[PDB]
Amino acid sequence: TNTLQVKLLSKNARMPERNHKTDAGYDIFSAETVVLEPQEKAVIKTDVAVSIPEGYVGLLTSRSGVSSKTHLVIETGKIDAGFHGNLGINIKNDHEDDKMQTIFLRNIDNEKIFEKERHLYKLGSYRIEKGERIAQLVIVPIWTPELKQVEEFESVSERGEKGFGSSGV
Amino acid sequence: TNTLQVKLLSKNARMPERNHKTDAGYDIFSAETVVLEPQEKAVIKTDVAVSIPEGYVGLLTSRSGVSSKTHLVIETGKIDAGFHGNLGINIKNDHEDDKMQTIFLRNIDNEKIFEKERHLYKLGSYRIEKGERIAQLVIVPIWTPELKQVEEFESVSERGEKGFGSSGV
Amino acid sequence: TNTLQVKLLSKNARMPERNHKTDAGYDIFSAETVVLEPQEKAVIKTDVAVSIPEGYVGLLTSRSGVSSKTHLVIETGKIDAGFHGNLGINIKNDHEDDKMQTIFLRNIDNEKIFEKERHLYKLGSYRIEKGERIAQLVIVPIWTPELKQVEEFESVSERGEKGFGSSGV
Ligand SMILES: O=c1ccn([C@H]2C[C@H](O)[C@@H](COP(=O)(O)NP(=O)(O)OP(=O)(O)O)O2)c(=O)[nH]1
Ligand SMILES: O=c1ccn([C@H]2C[C@H](O)[C@@H](COP(=O)(O)NP(=O)(O)OP(=O)(O)O)O2)c(=O)[nH]1
Ligand SMILES: O=c1ccn([C@H]2C[C@H](O)[C@@H](COP(=O)(O)NP(=O)(O)OP(=O)(O)O)O2)c(=O)[nH]1
Ligand SMILES: [Mg+2]
Ligand SMILES: [Mg+2]
Ligand SMILES: [Mg+2]
Ligand code: NI
Ligand code: NI
Ligand code: NI
Ligand code: NI
Repeated sequence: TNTLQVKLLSKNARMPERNHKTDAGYDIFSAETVVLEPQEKAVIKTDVAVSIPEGYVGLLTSRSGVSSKTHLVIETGKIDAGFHGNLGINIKNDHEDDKMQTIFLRNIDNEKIFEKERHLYKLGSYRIEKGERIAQLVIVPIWTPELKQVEEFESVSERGEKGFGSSGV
Repeated sequence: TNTLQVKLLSKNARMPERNHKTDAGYDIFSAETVVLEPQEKAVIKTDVAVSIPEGYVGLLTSRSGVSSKTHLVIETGKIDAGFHGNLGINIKNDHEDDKMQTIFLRNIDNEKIFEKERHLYKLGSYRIEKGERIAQLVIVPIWTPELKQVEEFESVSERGEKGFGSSGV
Repeated sequence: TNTLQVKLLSKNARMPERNHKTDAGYDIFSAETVVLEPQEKAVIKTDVAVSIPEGYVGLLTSRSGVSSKTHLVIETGKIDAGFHGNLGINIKNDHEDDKMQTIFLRNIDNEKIFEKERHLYKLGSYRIEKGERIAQLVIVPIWTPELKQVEEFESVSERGEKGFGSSGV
């Protein structure tokens, strides 16, 4: 089967979309408008549910555009096969709280939003509007075998136990 | 073969466990109790070694529960095939050091731990107990081809060189 | 085909290299020498272009050595199939700006670099030299199906809607 079951949970939800024909992931739309202060953490609702078949995992991960330009950090979520719940974007405004005020909010383009109302926000605060693409869903196959406890492994590897920068830099 | 060789390195080690029948990763137990101050970095030992077969990679990655609730950031580790060493959780308490004291430590549920002894900890400090699931192991297949230097690619793509938010937002 | 098309864009570019025979990723060399202050963000050029075939994604991701030892955080980039552009390492010096001076820069080994010239740098500043391996490219297969809007999914899963630490910890 070359089909994925996607369910829209609300009117605020929008169906994921792939950018180019040969692209890896389906861009994820935010279902809610959230303002994030420096160091603030949140799980942004997408109101989108998927039925990933067995033997596959969905990687709910950040986009290079938003991530490189803004301080919004998204933890790559491992969407289990059969997770029929509301996909949540595990997010954090990783900007430092230097404790000085500003009068502008910052959009996902790192640009200061222009508004007629006068407000005092914390510096580094971001606004994410409903319907904006802040994430993407890359679905990769997995290998889930039966685990086996052993005293020692049947063969020696060229790597051995070497890791964490054992080679040069 | 539908079997993975797992070796326990100590009595503090516990064998990885999959939550649901169709889930993606095997939950990783911590083999040591560590207290992490704000901004502090560590590599937490699991005392668990795996023999991943050739053509596959293990993704030693964070769990959504711990990551969304706490300031503990785990870098997704790429466990090479044949790495027979001690799996280390590349971790950081990404909480800001605002330089004010507290009398409670915070567990992996972001709750303040109750204890009879009186101590002064830094605000944002986390305690990770031995035997607690803070990570998971998702094993995905890989494609390792022979690299080839070319003057130019044989075909043009619809994407071209476009990237880093070349589409909208 | 067991071949990947790699193009070098400049004399500063170096072709990716795999550490061990059975390793997952090809180590990525930096094409430029960059000094990163605390909290500073950048996209480091590699001057290396790849032609990943359809049905695969490249994961431009951090190395365990550099990541665990330094404050340099690299966001795992999802290199689309047919992205013929300059691979950019989405990086950030996630070290806290505590606003105190130092006279040494810090290399990717977290060691203070010795130099005859006297300068005042910010504490937590890192220097990344041209030709140093700070990243790696792990290529995994993907599953890009045709999406389908449904009122409800055809079957019930044992997981259901449970997530974000629904099991224990
Ligand atoms: O979080 C991690 C990451 C890696 N590892 C192990 C698995 C892997 O085989 C090894 C190093 O992986 P990488 O090649 O990705 N990092 P690095 O290039 O720094 O190590 P080396 O120089 O030995 O390849 O360390 C962990 O135990 N935990
Ligand atoms: O770290 C990275 C991430 C991506 N890239 C490249 C590869 C990919 O094909 C392209 C953008 O990938 P994404 O679609 O995941 N991010 P975004 O949606 O912001 O870019 P676009 O809008 O062009 O799709 O940039 C890098 O060179 N380095
Ligand atoms: O960013 C995310 C991450 C996960 N999820 C969903 C998908 C997955 O099936 C579920 C939890 O995934 P994990 O098993 O990796 N984390 P955790 O172990 O904390 O949840 P549980 O205890 O329920 O397994 O939550 C999201 O919606 N967004
Ligand atoms: Mg995109
Ligand atoms: Mg789990
Ligand atoms: Mg390496
Ligand atoms: Ni800034
Ligand atoms: Ni930070
Ligand atoms: Ni807090
Ligand atoms: Ni330090």
